[PDB]
Amino acid sequence: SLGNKLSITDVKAIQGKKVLVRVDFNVPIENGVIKDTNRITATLPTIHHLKKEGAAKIILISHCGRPDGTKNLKYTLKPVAETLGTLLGEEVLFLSDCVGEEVAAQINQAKDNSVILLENLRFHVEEEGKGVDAAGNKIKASKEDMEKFQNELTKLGDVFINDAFGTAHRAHSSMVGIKMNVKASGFLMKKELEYFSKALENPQRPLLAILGGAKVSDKIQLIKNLLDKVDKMIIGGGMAYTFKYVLNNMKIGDSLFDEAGSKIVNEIMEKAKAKNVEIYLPVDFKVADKFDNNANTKVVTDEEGIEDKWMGLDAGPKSIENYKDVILSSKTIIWNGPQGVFEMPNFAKGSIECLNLVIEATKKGAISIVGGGDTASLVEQQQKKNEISHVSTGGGASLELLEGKELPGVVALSSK
Ligand SMILES: O=C1N[C@H](c2ccc([N+](=O)[O-])o2)Nc2sc3c(c21)CCCC3
Repeated sequence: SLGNKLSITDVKAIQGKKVLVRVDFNVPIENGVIKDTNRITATLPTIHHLKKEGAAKIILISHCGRPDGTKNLKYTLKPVAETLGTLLGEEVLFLSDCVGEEVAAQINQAKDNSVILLENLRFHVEEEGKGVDAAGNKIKASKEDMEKFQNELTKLGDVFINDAFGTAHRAHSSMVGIKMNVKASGFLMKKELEYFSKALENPQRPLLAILGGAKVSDKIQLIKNLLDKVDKMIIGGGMAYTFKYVLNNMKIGDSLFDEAGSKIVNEIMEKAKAKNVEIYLPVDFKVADKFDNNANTKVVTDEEGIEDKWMGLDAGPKSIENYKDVILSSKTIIWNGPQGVFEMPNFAKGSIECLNLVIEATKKGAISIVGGGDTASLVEQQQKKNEISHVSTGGGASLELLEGKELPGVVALSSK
């Protein structure tokens, strides 16, 4: 279950407690300078809530870069402590390690109600469970090593707040080994769980999945899992040409073709029929004579097909008109994939109309969730993030969740 997890807002006893908070501070750092502070800014509602509620100590644990289980100062979290301090308007204590008596002494000696950032968790092979030493030899933590490290992290505080949904798909020590009585989601994790639970667990129906992207192969697990949940599914973008070729022997010219994924198309269609799911593939396409925004273009239907040396780059006008009834009649929408080469403005029309229809359905009461990177990029480029119910920032964890995979960091939270 996703929606029955204890959240930071449910936690009554915070005043005077040492609160351990797992955060996502995996930010790009160039010569000690943080190039993108968004992940740090995103944690401010969690930190402020714990400050306002009077926690004795706010102890932040995280990782960044690729230390691979040994201390590698290239991936030190020291600059993050400086940046966070500036954003909070107070000094953030930075510690050289994340476990041990010295760390415990420094935390206890620190000013009441203050924020402490401990060193990169992944400097310890026990965080990921395996790594590579400096020489390049594979290293592995034994069961006992793992248990010791997790007991050392548990000893840091009294209450655990997991605000790193982006790592919750990993069975890592800070995700599954912090055995405090209260283990609750932070504000970021809380919103991720609340909206994915709304979408996948007893949703307001019809439930629609809008899938898109270049290939079929990397989306097989996602499609098959969503066919167990949804009422309707739009399949678009570059992956649609493989479907058109297999199902209708449509000529696709030089359009993308997924050789390995083509072998699975019938299984997917057979599963949608078995699950009583309505599939909506495009029936026309905007075709180009070159892979370029300034190519000569025209619209071709799925009956005409695509001539040799031409390529389909976006859904056609009839396909776009077909989105209206499908999207506007849906009460829950999970969108994971643009419907064309949106990076090229002339091939963005299908994805933009899809976005406008999703916004309209949301305004009328539908719950809209945007899953991954490219769709999130389109929403950001169009400046419409405030018009979608939830735009996930979970990256790999969001994709695993939608594929129906177990999220060990979510499983490890306390129940409500
Ligand atoms: O790299 C490519 N991706 C695009 C793509 C992604 C999504 C869609 N869509 O049509 O929606 O098409 N389509 C083609 S043709 C093509 C390429 C791509 C590479 C060079 C040869 C011709």
